[PDB]
Amino acid sequence: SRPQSTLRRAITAAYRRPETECLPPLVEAATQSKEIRDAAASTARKLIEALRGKHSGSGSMMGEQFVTGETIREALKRSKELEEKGFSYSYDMLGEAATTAADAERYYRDYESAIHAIGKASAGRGIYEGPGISIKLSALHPRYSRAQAARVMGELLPRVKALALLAKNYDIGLNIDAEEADRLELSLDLLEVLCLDGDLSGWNGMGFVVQAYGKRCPFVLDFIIDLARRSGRRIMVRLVKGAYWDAEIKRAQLDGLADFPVFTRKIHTDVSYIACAAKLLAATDVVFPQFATHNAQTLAAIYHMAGKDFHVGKYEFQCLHGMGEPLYEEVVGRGKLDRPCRIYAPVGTHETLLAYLVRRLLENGANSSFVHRINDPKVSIDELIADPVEVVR
Amino acid sequence: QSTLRRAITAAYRRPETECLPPLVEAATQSKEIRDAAASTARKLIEALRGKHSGSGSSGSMMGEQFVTGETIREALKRSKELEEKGFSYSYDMLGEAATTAADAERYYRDYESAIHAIGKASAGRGIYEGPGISIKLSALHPRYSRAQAARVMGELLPRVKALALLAKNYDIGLNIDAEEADRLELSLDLLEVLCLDGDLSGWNGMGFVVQAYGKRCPFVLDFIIDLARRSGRRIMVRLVKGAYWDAEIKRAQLDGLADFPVFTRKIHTDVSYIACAAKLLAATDVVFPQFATHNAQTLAAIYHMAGKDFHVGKYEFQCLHGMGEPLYEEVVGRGKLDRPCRIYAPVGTHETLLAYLVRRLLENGANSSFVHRINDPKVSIDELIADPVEVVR
Ligand SMILES: Cc1cc2nc3c(=O)[nH]c(=O)nc-3n(C[C@H](O)[C@H](O)[C@H](O)COP(=O)(O)OP(=O)(O)OC[C@H]3O[C@@H](n4cnc5c(N)ncnc54)[C@H](O)[C@@H]3O)c2cc1C
Ligand SMILES: Cc1cc2nc3c(=O)[nH]c(=O)nc-3n(C[C@H](O)[C@H](O)[C@H](O)COP(=O)(O)OP(=O)(O)OC[C@H]3O[C@@H](n4cnc5c(N)ncnc54)[C@H](O)[C@@H]3O)c2cc1C
Ligand SMILES: N#CCSCC(=O)O
Ligand SMILES: N#CCSCC(=O)O
Repeated sequence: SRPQSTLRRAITAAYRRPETECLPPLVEAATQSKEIRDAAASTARKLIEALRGKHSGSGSMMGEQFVTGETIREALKRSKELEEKGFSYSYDMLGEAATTAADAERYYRDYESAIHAIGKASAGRGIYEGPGISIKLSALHPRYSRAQAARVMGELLPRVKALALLAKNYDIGLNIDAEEADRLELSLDLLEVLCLDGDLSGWNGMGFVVQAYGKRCPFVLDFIIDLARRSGRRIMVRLVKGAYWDAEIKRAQLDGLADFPVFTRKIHTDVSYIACAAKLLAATDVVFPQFATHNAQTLAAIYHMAGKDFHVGKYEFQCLHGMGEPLYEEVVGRGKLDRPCRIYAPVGTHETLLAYLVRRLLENGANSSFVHRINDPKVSIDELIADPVEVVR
Repeated sequence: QSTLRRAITAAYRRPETECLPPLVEAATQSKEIRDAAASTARKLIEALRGKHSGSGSSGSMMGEQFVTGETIREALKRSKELEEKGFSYSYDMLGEAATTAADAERYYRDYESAIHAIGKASAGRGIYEGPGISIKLSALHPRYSRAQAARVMGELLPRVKALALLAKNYDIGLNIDAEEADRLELSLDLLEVLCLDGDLSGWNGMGFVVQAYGKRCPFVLDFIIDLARRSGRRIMVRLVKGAYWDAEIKRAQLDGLADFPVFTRKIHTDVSYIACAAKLLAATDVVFPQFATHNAQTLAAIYHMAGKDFHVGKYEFQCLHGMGEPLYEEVVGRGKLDRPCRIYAPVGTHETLLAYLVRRLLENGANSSFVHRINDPKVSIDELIADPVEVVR
């Protein structure tokens, strides 16, 4: 059969599978024992009570708090304080959706210079304890969303390979951010080619994001875990819910779709995230799970799902600069939960901030978001710590 | 179809360089007016920079700064303080881009109930001294942008007419907000039908927004001014720059068009606004101009262009709730410029607030926006009072 025919066919089959058909296997995989659910509820209650206690009871629209620096040099200087406490960083040179070849070339050079600076700052700390970088493929090919995959692939692959080689040379992480649903397939084919490229051998810093609001998420994870097994690379896998929900809904409506590529009920994304976390936690020999979330209930659920055995390098949590520090200050550190957290740290100016800021406003301003609900007087602590899997079981 | 309508259609995507010369000419003011406006603008900006207005005051992503109240009853109670200072209100029941019949029906009921509450609160103060309402056509039809314009107008017409008749019953203003460029034509056709409908005779509260960032703006104004003169309806015309610029640019780039329906240089929109303001000020016999802006240079130019004769009902300024009060506190009242300002006042829950908030983020966060520059230490007062015609190059 075609290489990985079964795994690839499962991804394609899920693309726009009816939401009601996607959920039952996820609900079963996300169901935890009463004993774990009770312990997770107690942990989540503590995290929320601490969140407010140290921040005047609270759980800017201009978003200066979302950018760590205007240049990589400035961002690296401002990272020392939180690294001393046990946080790590992943730097994001802001910029995406290149419209011209010159723009894509400028973004490439920004990433290249950033890797040199981050690699020097890492100073041999390696991919888990030291800083890394995150990149967006849409920054590196003009009209990434429009051109045929063969053209986008043949030009993008040498650029990403060159960046990955530099990250290998400094032994830092290099993560491919996940963007719109229609570019998942291309990005995953690129990940495969890089993981099978012998020039990158011996480096486990290649990382890839999977969005749990997507119907393909568990099948993409199956493909990635199998790719790790056959390539010999321990792939870093950032599990997120997803940043483009409002845009995906609008696009699917304009595409005339009867079934969308993302879930439309928020708790279905929560169930998908927990089910996918269970899959990742059973594969830590071959992937490095990175649980990106600001939701204290999700965090507590995974913390207890992962069990008592932990070492740095097994898995980590992640958060966004300007959103997650108050929560993760109750997580990192021996007297807290003793689990590491990597801060995603945007670097740039107003000329590159708006697209990211809009996604942050849609995240922070939505009534369904944990970060909004924690400040909503109508939402009880009972509701914040409730397991969403029990709502749909 | 008419000569005036043909001028609108022909300008839809006219090359930007061809649009500018007639706007530059019409926006050119005499030396005496330019000097007086520079003095007034400097005074306003010096007062603004003693305050803490602009983008830095936009508050948190909860959006609290931008919403007047959760319900119309709450919003009406909170309007008394500013109404006695010389402000009026236009209430906006939040909600737009209905995707289902149920949603469009709910938005209709919200508008209808707001008209009854606003009309009772107006208590015979009339369309200039008393409060009004603003509506979005996309809230009232479930496929406003995705169905044939002819059919959309025909189903929308009875709903808008019913709301207009209620507004006539109480003698309040009812404004149709302007949305995306591809719906200008439909909304203008609806305005014409309403202004020729004898059931609405004797009421001057019908209002309509025109966006100066659009290439069709001056020609839309010529059509509306002629419609007012021939119909005997003193149409309230809200002149704005426009709220959807980023979306219009992205849509136009995707559609592969060489010439967009909006200007692409901010200074061109500023020139267009002043040119269109000159056209409206020459037509105050037949239309009621409403100059919506937070830009102190734009305001000062219009104040001087309008001349010394003023009476309530000649024209007014307008601002957005949570953005315009610092500037307009230097305008309303007998100790200031003694000109009225109507506050656009959103009403609704946090859920319905989100889409409006995104447009406020794009407005407040853009380095080119007056409200951002007023706080920017790199921007001089000299630059803020520059006359757009003298700067365009
Ligand atoms: C370090 C880090 C890196 C990230 N990288 C990426 C990336 O590369 N690509 C990407 O797309 N996202 C990425 N994200 C995720 C995104 O930016 C948001 O931070 C995340 O989705 C919020 O989830 P939460 O668990 O913190 O919050 P929660 O409030 O628990 O969940 C909110 C999420 O639920 C989803 N949602 C909301 N409404 C609905 C609905 N009606 N139906 C279904 N789902 C719904 C959306 O995904 C929304 O963001 C990243 C997040 C972090 C912290
Ligand atoms: C009471 C009120 C009601 C309004 N109603 C509507 C409505 O119904 N529909 C609507 O679309 N808008 C409406 N607006 C306008 C919109 O929401 C913004 O408030 C307004 O455009 C900001 O203009 P300004 O003169 O305050 O600021 P300025 O800073 O002087 O101007 C900013 C504006 O310039 C334009 N612009 C920015 N960059 C560029 C560029 N590169 N090229 C071209 N133009 C550019 C945009 O229109 C932007 O908003 C309304 C505004 C007010 C105050
Ligand atoms: N969050 C995150 C990293 S990728 C999506 C975005 O940039 O918002
Ligand atoms: N400003 C304004 C009223 S209409 C456009 C929007 O709602 O942003």
